[PDB]
Amino acid sequence: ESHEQCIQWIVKFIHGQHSPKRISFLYDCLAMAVETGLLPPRLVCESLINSDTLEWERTQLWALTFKLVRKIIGGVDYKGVRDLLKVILEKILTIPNTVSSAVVQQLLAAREVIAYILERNACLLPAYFAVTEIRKLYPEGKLPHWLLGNLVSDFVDTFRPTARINSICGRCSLLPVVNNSWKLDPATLRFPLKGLLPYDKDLFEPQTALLRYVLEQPYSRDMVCNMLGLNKQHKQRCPVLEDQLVDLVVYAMERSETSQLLWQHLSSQLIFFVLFQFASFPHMVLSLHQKLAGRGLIKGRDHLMWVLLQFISGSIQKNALADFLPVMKLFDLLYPEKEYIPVPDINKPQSTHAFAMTCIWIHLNRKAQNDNSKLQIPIPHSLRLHHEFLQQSLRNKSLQMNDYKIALLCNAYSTNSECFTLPMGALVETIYGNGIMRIPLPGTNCMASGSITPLPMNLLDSLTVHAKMSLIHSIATRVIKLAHAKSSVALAPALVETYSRLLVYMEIESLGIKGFISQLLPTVFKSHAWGILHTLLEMFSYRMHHIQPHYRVQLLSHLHTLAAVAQTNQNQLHLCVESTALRLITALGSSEVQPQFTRFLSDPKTVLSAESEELNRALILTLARATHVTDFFTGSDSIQGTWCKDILQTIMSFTPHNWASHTLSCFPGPLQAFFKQNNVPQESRFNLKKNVEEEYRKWKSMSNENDIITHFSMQGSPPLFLCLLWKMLLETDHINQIGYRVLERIGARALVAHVRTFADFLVYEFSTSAGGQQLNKCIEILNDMVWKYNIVTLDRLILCLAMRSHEGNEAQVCYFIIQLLLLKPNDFRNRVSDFVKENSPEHWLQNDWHTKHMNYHKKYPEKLYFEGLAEQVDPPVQIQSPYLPIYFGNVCLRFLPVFDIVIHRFLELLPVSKSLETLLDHLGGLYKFHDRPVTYLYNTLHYYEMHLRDRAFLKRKLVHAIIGSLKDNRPQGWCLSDTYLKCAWVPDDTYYCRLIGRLVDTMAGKSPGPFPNCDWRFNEFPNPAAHALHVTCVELMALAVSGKEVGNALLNVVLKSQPLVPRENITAWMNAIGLIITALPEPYWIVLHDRIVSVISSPSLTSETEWVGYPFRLFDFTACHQSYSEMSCSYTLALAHAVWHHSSIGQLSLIPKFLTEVLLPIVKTEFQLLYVYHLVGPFLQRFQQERTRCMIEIGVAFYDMLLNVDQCSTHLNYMDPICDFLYHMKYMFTGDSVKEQVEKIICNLKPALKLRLRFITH
Repeated sequence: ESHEQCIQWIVKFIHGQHSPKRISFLYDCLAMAVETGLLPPRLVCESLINSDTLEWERTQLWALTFKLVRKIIGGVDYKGVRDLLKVILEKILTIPNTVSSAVVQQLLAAREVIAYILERNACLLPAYFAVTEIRKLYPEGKLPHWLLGNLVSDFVDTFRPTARINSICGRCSLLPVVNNSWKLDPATLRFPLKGLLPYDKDLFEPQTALLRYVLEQPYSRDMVCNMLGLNKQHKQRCPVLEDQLVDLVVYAMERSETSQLLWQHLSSQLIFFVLFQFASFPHMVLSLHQKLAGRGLIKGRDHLMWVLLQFISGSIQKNALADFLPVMKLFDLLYPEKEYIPVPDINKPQSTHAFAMTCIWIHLNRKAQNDNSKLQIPIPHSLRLHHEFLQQSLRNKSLQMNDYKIALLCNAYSTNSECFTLPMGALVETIYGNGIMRIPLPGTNCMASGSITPLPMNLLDSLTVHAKMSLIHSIATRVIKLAHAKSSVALAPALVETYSRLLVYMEIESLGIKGFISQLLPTVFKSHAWGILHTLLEMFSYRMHHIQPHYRVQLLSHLHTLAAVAQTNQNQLHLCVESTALRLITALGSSEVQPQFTRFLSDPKTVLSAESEELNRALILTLARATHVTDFFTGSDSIQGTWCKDILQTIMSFTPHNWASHTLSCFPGPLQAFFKQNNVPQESRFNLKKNVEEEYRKWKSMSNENDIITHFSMQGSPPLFLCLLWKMLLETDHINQIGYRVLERIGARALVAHVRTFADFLVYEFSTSAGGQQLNKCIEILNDMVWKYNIVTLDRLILCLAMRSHEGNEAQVCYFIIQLLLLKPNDFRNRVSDFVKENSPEHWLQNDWHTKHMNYHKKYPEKLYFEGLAEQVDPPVQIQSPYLPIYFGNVCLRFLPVFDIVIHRFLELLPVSKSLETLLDHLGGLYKFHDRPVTYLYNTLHYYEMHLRDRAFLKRKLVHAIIGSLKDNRPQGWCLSDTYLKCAWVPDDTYYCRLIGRLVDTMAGKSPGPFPNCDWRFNEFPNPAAHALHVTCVELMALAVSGKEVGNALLNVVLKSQPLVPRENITAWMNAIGLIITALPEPYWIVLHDRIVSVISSPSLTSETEWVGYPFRLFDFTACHQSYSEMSCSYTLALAHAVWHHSSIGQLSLIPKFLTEVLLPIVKTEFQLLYVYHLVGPFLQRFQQERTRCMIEIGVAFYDMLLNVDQCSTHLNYMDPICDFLYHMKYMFTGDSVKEQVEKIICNLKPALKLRLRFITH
């Protein structure tokens, strides 16, 4: 209380005293009082500086006050000195630029006190606090105050080495592959930097190149939203995003001047941002008009008008007319001259593009007619032909489908109701088949509409977004009406194909794919149709390419509840649900399992199944593969604490099972530990044999009609009726009518358990049976039971065989059964040979698919209701169950996921490697119809690198069989390089240079292109970059060269003086190398540690040289003419930063162990210590967000290294940068966590270092 008042009174009396001598005397008395301890120095300093009467005008009074504070400022804690520095700088800032020359000499007192505070020898406060306040109150780009002078600039200049330590080399030139490192500030397009340090000038500018690259790539909508922080909560109205899209449009027109895919991508992309209120259409148009004005070069005018028409047609009703007026100004600038524009040729798709402006005028005029008067939009004088041609075409009653006139009418008259029913009717009646006769469908007693010709893809691309929404709404309404009507007539194949082709457009996501799962499927489910549901599920399985993971998981849950309830005890529906679920589980990505399963820990049973053990095992296999590829468990040896525990426990509580040793040995460690416990006892082979024999004897002794049916179909009895069947066919080779009746009453959902037990019974019987004639007889019986009698399907039988838990010889005979069943009979081989010969996988370019489908099904009919057994029973029984519509699938397409699983099991078991070669040779052509062959090859080689390490012939055979089976359907050079086709041998440096260069040119973007262009809407990869990365990885994996050699060669591409890799572009090569080596398995990217150790032991860092200044040249690769040693030292650091930038958190978890056990015992000099700080510095932020524990190890390792270097070295020349880095780390990342172990290390340091870091403990 009275301390502040008394000091203020004394100082104010001093202010009012006109005697400077008395002023000095009273200051001296106050100084003596502070010296003797009468008053707290912090309170005295605060009161003196915060005194209001103290003004710059009284120059002698100001100087004496600042002299007093300078004398007595040294007795304050560091936090106080920081606060007094804050208030002093605030007070100094009030000084104007120009002052009198007679008071300058007396105003230096502020400079004297600020210099004393900033002095490092005094160590009053940590220098990080001082630079933080200076940087906070002086932002980047502000000149220092003239009174302060160059002292502040030099002090800030002291911290650049720390800024370079905490910076990633070549960050602005690193680009990702679109599928927290790439986050940007929404307001300024700037990287989020930690702390207030003088970073490089390149980090203070927007990342326009990065944002443009992400925007240009297809399917980058979600990534852009994540990068810019758009939460989809309200109208963000992001100005930088709007400007980038406008510049992208300008650049597209620039390319158009002296491109169709880019224009389609723009029209497809910038619709979403405008529709979600992220950008404004009128503001976009005005900005585009202003930018394009005065430049000319007008050749992409038709494409730009096509882009604008999408909004003009799709949002005219829900927006005011005032927002679309500037389009007229855009026309005035973009279309010169007054001559009548000629009518283009209507036979080309570009005719729709050339009529875009006319359609815009029609929409605008119609919107003007609504709410008439006020304003009227007249016709331009140069659109008379375009208007008359449209009206004359409208007046025509008959319209043909050989031209694009109907597309022109739909695009122009999509708003007026009266002039739109006729073109819509003419467009939908060609696929609805309302008047034509009826066609047969595969199966028995199934008919559909006569339409077989769907709408062509190029015609669909010629329509507009609004027309496509109207078409898809009409199709959906007709489907719902048919579902409610309960009619036995199936939908037209043309309607189904057109719907599937329309569901690949992302602009209709509001009701295209969202309404397909949210509304249409539940409506058909409640309507109890079972015919449309089968059609939609088959459409999902065989005609869908790109679907978001959450939609896929949602349909997985819908499939599981559909199979669980609603009494879906039909063979066709049950098989369709099982096949769709198996494909959906298998096709899951590696980086999508955790984010899509983390939201279902509330009710895991929604996604997990209740009775399908095969589906549960498939989910477990996918989970193990994803966790292995993503390196999730690297660092943690316990499964508890992760999301997998709840899912695995729920699986074990639903379908308990065991795992084979060879299959379990490839699982990650936590999964192996989980399955070591939770082991379920299994049935004995003697017990199973005795039970089957006793039941079979009971079957002989029983003669009553009802007793057999009521006994062998009981629920809860052991599922061993298939074993009864098998035993009757090897004892008597005939089945009675009672057996057919039992099979009919068991049910599809109950026969699965019988198949499961039959597989184990089947394996045990071959194992204990004489080979030769008995083996040939017993495989002939199985062939008859599969094809001749139609008891079980081949795909389900092989899947159940491959999902068993046998060991050793039992596993060998189990896989030998699959071998014999697949190859020894001629049935499957003939079916696959025919299908591959006369079919093609490109379904989006075909028009006779139904005819080819009918031809195959007529040649090879499919039975799903025990038709063969029904006919072969001695009294011929007749079955008249209607067949659900079948449009796309067959046995060959259904077997594909089972064949992938079979390959994996054959790879797991060692003594059966020769069988896989024979399997691939005979049935390798079936991969022509695979959906993700390259991704499957990448996953298979990545997962089984250890097992395929010593077997290169099998690896090459697998790669060639999968890849070369599609060589007649894609352009040359799509996957493998020319050198590989001529050599496959030790690859040389040129091979790796060209391999990396292919990805570099693909990412850069070139007109010829290393890889051929493809329609990514119907491809497994969204962008060329992902395709290039995966094919490069697959080729490198298939190389018969050790992983260490491959990694060394890839590093040597940059780190050795080599042609074909020019300077001024080395960062792009480093980025490509980092991406490739990160995607490669562990033995490939482990050579980085060895290379770092080699540079650490280099004489460049080991030498006790007398360099003046900070050694900047060793850590920056963009330097002047460099010697070999310095060039290698800087290039290794840059390459390490590039690799670690693209690495996952599991891959980064090995750095603390590497520092602790490798670098620590060999770091003994200041240069090695600085090199380690440069290497591991910039990546502490990543550990802060995911793995907190690794921070503690890194911090103690750094202090241990500092202790070792201090003890070994006589003196240190760069104490200040080390001090600043440790202070920065403590105040930003680690904090107070490390205290006890820090004190022990600090106490043993030299007195100079102890004085420098006396504030770490506090």
